Amino acid sequence: IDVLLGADDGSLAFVPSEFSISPGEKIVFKNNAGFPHNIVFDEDSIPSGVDASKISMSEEDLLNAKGETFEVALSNKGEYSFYCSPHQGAGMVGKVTVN
Ligand SMILES: [Cu+]
Repeated sequence: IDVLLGADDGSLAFVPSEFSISPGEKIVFKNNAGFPHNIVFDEDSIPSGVDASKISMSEEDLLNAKGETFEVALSNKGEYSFYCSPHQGAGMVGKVTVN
């Protein structure tokens, strides 16, 4: 699944922001508008036992040019909440369910 970082009207949103995937499916997060952006999984809001660091950018890491990507595959089933650290309070958050 492809996810835009920033909407095409400049909105600080993941597009889509809520979605479901299967195990091992890749998510390609693509810098689109309003960057810098990153993608950080919430360590307290992912499936027990998952290492947030294996699936996240650090908070200090950034994608800061248009078209740059962050790719991640998820395997463990369950709900994963994530956010863009510099834009979180603006509402740039999401949740992916692996089912
Ligand atoms: Cu962002």
